[PDB]
Amino acid sequence: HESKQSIMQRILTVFVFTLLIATVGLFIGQFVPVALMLPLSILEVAMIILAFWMRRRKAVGYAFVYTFAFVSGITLFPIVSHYASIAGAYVVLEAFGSTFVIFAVLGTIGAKMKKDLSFLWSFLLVAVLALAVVGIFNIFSPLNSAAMMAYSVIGTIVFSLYILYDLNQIKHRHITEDLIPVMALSLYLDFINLFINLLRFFGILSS
Repeated sequence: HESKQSIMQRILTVFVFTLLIATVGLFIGQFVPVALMLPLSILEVAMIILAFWMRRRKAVGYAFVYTFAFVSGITLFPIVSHYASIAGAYVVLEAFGSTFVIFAVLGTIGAKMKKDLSFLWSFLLVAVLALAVVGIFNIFSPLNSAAMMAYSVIGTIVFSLYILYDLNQIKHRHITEDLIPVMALSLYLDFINLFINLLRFFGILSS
């Protein structure tokens, strides 16, 4: 019989594996010919939309989540390479570093705090959808640096709050073992979207 603790530990274990697998994917993605990379603006907003779409009470399996992590890692190279090119490759380390401690701190707080943050659910969904709208607008009417920097600040706040919220709800809600992959999937998309936002912000800032 599972405990709240074991279920949490299993979700976090899967989550860490998704990060490792995405990193392998990122490494492979460097070998994709430029003429076979999707446009930056399309990839950036695709991850936001995926963050929304994958947030369902539907039991996806480990195969989907791990494969998703592998392929999204491959497809995130053009984003990493773009911001590296305008600001140096060190900004990739900076962005990852910041994303890591933010997730680590907010996830720990969310999972340990007594307050139930469920009321945030509708606010957060609206916010991510708003980020999606702007990301789509950006495709057809490119935002300038100042606007894109402000876009990344909002996104940073939204996904940082989602990390606090997600770990909190994993503790507070009834999470069965079959929901383990989909929970880790949401954490992975929290991480990658926060990373994209911070990468973009710091990239543009030091460009």
